[PDB]
Amino acid sequence: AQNPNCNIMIFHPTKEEFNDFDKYIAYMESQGAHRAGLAKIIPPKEWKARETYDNISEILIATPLQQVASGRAGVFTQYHKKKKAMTVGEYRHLANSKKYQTPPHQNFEDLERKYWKNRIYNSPIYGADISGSLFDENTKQWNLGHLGTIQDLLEKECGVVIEGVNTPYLYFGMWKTTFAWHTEDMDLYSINYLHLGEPKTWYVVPPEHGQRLERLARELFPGSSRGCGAFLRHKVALISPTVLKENGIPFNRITQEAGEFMVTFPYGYHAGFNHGFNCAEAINFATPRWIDYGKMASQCSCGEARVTFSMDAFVRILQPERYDLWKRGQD
Ligand SMILES: O=C(O)CNC(=O)C(=O)O
Ligand SMILES: [Mg+2]
Ligand code: NI
Ligand SMILES: [Zn+2]
Repeated sequence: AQNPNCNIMIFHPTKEEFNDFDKYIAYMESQGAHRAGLAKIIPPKEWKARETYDNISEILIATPLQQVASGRAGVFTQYHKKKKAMTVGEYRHLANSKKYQTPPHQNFEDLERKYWKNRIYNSPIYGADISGSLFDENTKQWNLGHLGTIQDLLEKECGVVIEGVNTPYLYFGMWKTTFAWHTEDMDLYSINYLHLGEPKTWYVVPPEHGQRLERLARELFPGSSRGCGAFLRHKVALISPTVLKENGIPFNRITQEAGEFMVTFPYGYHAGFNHGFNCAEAINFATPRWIDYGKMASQCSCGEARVTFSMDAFVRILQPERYDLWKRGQD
């Protein structure tokens, strides 16, 4: 069995290997990359996502989100408070202001320490989930707006044409902006490209051990757990690496830098934080191997999760027994 310890693997495809996305995902899996839940892909040196980032300041962040924490430094939830619209150029200035800028630090490890010690005492503002792309239309390899759609994959595997579209999203971050522990909708893959700026630190639980994280989370967030049997779908809970290690939960960590891709694999729980002002693009995708995960994915039906239009068909076709309850939670 490849990668039996479930370590995060880092890949350096050549330009030739970068031409066929699906083939390279399958290659990574043949080497056991999915067992970690997360992989890094460093593009060939010949590749670029676009020519420059000099002309992005007028992009609008219609609803920046202030991420307010409740709990203790290693075990907390966050809610999102909506803020007034602002442009990327305004957000970038905000991120670099004294209130929000990255502190002095020695290295990624020192900054990690500072994040877990101090995050709860501040409320950073995140421009998340903005539909759009920063890939040049002429970038033909690993362009996250030109991947094969999940609706086409489900049709190719199962024979049923479904409605829905699959487009990318932009994330504009600042120091301490935080992504809570989650798997993807319908336990899909995700791919995330860090276009510019400061790094993103990731934590990940192997898919084979996801239920260990879920059991701990029920213990640590007992009011949330009562409310919903899949409350990690709410995407509000944070647990630090120190607390995970105290509770024997298998996990790994890695820092992504600008110009690097990360892929999250089906049922790979992940969480993390941004080091400073940055912009990432991400999108969900599927492969044949996903289908069995999709059919078994847990679902939130309490109302909290609320998701995209295009999830409906995935539940309806893959999980017909669950669909009526889930749809009620949608409405
Ligand atoms: O970058 C972010 O804030 C969160 N990203 C992801 O969870 C992802 O790409 O799957
Ligand atoms: Mg612009
Ligand atoms: Ni994710
Ligand atoms: Zn729920």
